[PDB]
Amino acid sequence: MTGREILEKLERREFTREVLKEALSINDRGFNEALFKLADEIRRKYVGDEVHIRAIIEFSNVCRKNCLYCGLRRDNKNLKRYRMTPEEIVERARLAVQFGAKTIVLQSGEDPYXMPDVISDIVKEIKKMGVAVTLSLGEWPREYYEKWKEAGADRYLLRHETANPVLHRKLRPDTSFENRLNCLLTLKELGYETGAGSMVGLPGQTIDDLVDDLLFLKEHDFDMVGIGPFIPHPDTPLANEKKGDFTLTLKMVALTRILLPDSNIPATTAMGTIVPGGREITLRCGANVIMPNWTPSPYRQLYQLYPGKICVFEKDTACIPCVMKMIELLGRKPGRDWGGRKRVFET
Ligand SMILES: Nc1ncnc2c1ncn2[C@@H]1O[C@H](CSCC[C@H](N)C(=O)O)[C@@H](O)[C@H]1O
Ligand code: SF4
Ligand SMILES: [Cl-]
Ligand SMILES: [Cl-]
Ligand SMILES: [Cl-]
Ligand SMILES: [S]
Repeated sequence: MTGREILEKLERREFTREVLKEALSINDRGFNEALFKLADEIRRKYVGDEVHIRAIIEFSNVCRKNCLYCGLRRDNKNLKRYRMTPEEIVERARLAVQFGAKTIVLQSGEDPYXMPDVISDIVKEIKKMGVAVTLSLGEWPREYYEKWKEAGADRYLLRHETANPVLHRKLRPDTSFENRLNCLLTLKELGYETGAGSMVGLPGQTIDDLVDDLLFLKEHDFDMVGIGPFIPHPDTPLANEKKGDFTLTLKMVALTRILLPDSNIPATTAMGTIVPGGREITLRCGANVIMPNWTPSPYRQLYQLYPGKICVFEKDTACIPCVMKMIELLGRKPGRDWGGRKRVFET
């Protein structure tokens, strides 16, 4: 259909595969700008002008898995590995809460050392501070997820990466889409606010695959959706592949907001890495969350999922203040509470 008719169907919520495919395939500037405006307006209406700050501590870059896209993959010998101590992680979290963070995100490689009991201990200590805790630790047994929920964790981020099971298995050779989905379903059953999401522009990924990602997210009605471009890392098998396209990734964020109007959607660091000011653009095209880096030196520079990451040369405490300034210059407001999903039940 024409751009105008696709927009009209999106506005009427005729979210057919055909409508989504055409939205992603049309490259017209006028169409794209209208799509972004629609997503921005839906964001404003459903989740308001508050931008929720989640302070992320990347506490270990040790990983047992070998994902082909990721700089932390176990086969990468050209990376200094680190582990923050439990005391360092708790005190770093406390500093974030002192700086006004209402959610602490603990993220790592799949590092066996902490699992499950050290994480449980850390979660309990951080929960005493009266903030939300979000974990992003990869795939672990149900029993671990259960222990972490009992310890007080509120949310879990586990991007589905790609909903194409063949592509998923090739890129993530230790595991599968079936396992990734079962993990996400387990997290939901246990009562976590659950986050999924995907990379855009993976080698071999098609527009139809992106449509499938959108339909998968809509199907499962995730609380959070993290989306960013694939960024090749020189010490991985995908070193020589093309980076994901910023505008296409932005369209995926916009469509995610249109499909899941009451969800929490970050403006990811990868978006700010491939285009200067990319996070700010993304916050104006459907996103309502930002995750300032709170990993301390000397470790911040060693958590290299992809190269060139912004935030690496700034001081340990710079990023929360940075995003507060950002929020103000965008004409937005910081989140007032923990920024949990506020469902708007509809038809
Ligand atoms: N090269 C790369 N380019 C863009 N994003 C990447 C990337 N490598 C990894 N990521 C993204 O970073 C996210 C965090 S990975 C860290 C958490 C955990 N090990 C897990 O795998 O879930 C991933 O879900 C993935 O989407
Ligand atoms: S994406 Fe997560 S599980 Fe895969 S190699 Fe990177 S850190 Fe390890
Ligand atoms: Cl979160
Ligand atoms: Cl994310
Ligand atoms: Cl990212
Ligand atoms: S930062």
